[PDB]
Formats: sequence, structure tokens, C-alpha cells
Amino acid sequence: TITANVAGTKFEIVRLVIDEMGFMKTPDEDETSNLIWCDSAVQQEKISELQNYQRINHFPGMGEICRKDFLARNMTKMIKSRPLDYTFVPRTWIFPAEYTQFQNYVKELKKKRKQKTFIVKPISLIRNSQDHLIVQEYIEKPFLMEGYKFDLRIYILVTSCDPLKIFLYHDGLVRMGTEKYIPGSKRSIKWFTEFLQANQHDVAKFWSDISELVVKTLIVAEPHVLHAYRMCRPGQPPGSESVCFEVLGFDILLDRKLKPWLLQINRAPSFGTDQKIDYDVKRGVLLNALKLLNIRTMGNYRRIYPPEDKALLEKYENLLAVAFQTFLSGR
Ligand SMILES: Nc1ncnc2c1ncn2[C@@H]1O[C@H](COP(=O)(O)OP(=O)(O)O)[C@@H](O)[C@H]1O
Repeated sequence: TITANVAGTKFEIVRLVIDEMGFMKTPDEDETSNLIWCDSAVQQEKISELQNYQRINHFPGMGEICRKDFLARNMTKMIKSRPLDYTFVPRTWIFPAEYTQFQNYVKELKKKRKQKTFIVKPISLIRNSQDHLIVQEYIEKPFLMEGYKFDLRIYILVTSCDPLKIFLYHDGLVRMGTEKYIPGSKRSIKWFTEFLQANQHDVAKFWSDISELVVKTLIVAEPHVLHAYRMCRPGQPPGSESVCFEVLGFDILLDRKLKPWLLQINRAPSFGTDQKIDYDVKRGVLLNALKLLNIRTMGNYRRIYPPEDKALLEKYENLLAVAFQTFLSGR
């Protein structure tokens, strides 16, 4: 029947959900399983060994948008081509590569008598070495919740890279700060939207900005993923359904003007469940994801690609044309 291999997971909610969908757990050494779940990223050879009926929870080449240094370099090549479309990414400087370039930006800022804050990630701040770090402009005026800075963790389901299909879960995690903000309690996004409603903010625009952010982010990753997949899977017929799917964890910060900024993409987000908020959300994320796969022999998900809007789809396909063009230039 429909079987599963949960040897590569350490989270009970993953096993719980898979057991709840009706999957029969195979012994760990069994590679025949219809579904193969692994927490961390998989070797490309493992994806190449799959059969066309099998489904694994990771795309090959997704590290181009998950690794903060790769994400910075690729987005940079994209900003230079399409700056108006990609404004959701704070300026980032990869070290020890863009050291001199970063110093020049500080030089101009000094002469202009202006000041900016900068965050250093693997974490500390700076107001202006040969180590592998990254420098990023610091969003100084974040959206505060009762005087508190918070983080958004949204969950993205990518079911295919050919044709590209992207789903956005309309719920997630909110990580409020410990001490109040000046220039960790957990909550749900569903609750945060109800907050925005009571405080009269456009919840629809919030989701729309988030959706466009994700698609345009995956658009940057698409040429990397598509090539890796096709070289990993040379035995797939022209219209063969995707062997790979993936649940990505987007870390996102909103500024005072409720503009969503991309911080990182986690291809291996913790599905741990110590609290009830973690349970309901993450179970719903995993359960509905397997539902959409429809493994044979949506719920709180909304398809953001391909969009029902024709005009928006045209813009996306234009960006994809640029993404693939930018892709060939680098390699
Ligand atoms: N460019 C940035 N601008 C403003 N605040 C940021 C920025 N980057 C991170 N913050 C904060 O830094 C924290 C993220 O820490 P990070 O090391 O990148 O990931 P992790 O959560 O695993 O520690 C978040 O609280 C986030 O709000």
C-alpha cells in the first residue's frame, strides 16, 4: 500500500502526522517507501536513487537560497537587474569578499554626515577581518507589538519546480522579544492577524506582500533548483510528476510600515512541539502538506504560484526570465 520511511526525522509530530495520514512505517533500511522524510538536507545522490513513484521532502539546489551567503550573492545579482521588484532584501555584504565594497559604503555615509546600524551574522551590531561572516543593514524601525520587536516564521510548501508550484500556509510562529525594543514569548500568526484587525491594519495587504515576497524569493532559487533536479533525475519523462517537495521556513521581519523583510530561509526548520502553539500550527503545516501531495498507488494552504491573477503571473514569468538569464551568466 502507501508506505513511509521516517528514519531521517527526529520530530514526533512528523511521525505522528505521517501515522495519522495512513502511512505504514517501513524499517529504516527500506528504500522502497512511497514517502521519504528527512529533517536536514539530503545528498543529491540520494535524490538520484529515487523511483518515479517516491516522494522526498527536499529539493536539490535549494541551498542557493537557504545559505545566507548564497542567498545574499544571488539576490544581489537579482537586485542589479530588477531593483524595483526586489526591495524586501536588506543590503548584505559577504565577508571576506565584500570587505572593500562595504568600507566604501561607510565612506560615503560618513561624508554625507549620515549614520546607519549594521548587524553581523555567523551575532552582534555595529555602527561602522578575514573571517567568513556577513554584514547586513539593520532594520532600525521594526513593527512593534505593544512595544516589542518580534519575528515571523511562515511556512512555504513547494510541491514542484517543473512546473513551479508554491503554497503559503496562512498561519505560523511569532517570536516576541524578551525586553522591550529601542533603537521569548511565542504566538501564532493567526492571532497576529487578529491583532492587526483590531488595530485596523490591512491584513489582506500583509498576506499579499508576504506572498509576493516568497514567490520572488523562490524565483531566484528556481533556476538553481530546476537544473539540479533535472541532472539528478534524468529518468523522468517530460511530464513526470515531481519526486521532490519541500517545507521551507521563512524568517521574516516587518518594519514600522509593515513591509516584510527577508532574513533567511530554513530548509530544516525545527518541528519540535513543547507548546500548544507549536503543536496546532506545525501539525497543520505537515498534515496539510501531505494532503496536497495526494500520495496514492489544502486546508490552511493557499497557492501563491501560479497566481490566479494574470497580470501578476506575467510579472513573475518576466522575473523568471531574468532569473534564468542571470543564472547562466554566473555559471
Ligand atoms: N537585518 C536585520 N535587521 C533588523 N533586525 C534583524 C536583522 N537580522 C536579524 N534581526 C534579528 O536577528 C535575529 C535573528 O538571529 P539569526 O542568528 O539570524 O537566526 P537565529 O534565529 O537562528 O538566531 C532575529 O530576532 C531577528 O529579528
